[PDB]
Amino acid sequence: LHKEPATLIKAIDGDTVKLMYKGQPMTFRLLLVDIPETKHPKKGVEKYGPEASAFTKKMVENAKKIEVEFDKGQRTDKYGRGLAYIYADGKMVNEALVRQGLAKVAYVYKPNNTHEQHLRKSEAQAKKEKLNIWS
Repeated sequence: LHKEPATLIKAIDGDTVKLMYKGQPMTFRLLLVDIPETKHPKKGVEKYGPEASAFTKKMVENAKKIEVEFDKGQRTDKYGRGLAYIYADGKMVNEALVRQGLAKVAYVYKPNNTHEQHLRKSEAQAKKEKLNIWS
């Protein structure tokens, strides 16, 4: 895989960020993670949703640079959102959320599963530390 540059447009939720990618605006869904959401009439604002959303927001707004990394499979989902690992100054946002207990590792769809073990390791540590969602 490779990283490519992108420019932040807007953080939307814990697991959605709008980016300028190759001169086009696009909505990105973070691969392999489920975050509590702020948006969904079903439940409204889930617990840790505001926290997860603020965490992602701070991390990308304060970055020197943002990079996107597509996986080996489908690069868009059925809603037209890009499917990618997002990096802020070299640090993967998807992993940072899971490491802090602000996200769980999603149901995995091969072949979009390249960083799955790495994330699951971070998830086990957050659970071990009983952080946030695991507290």
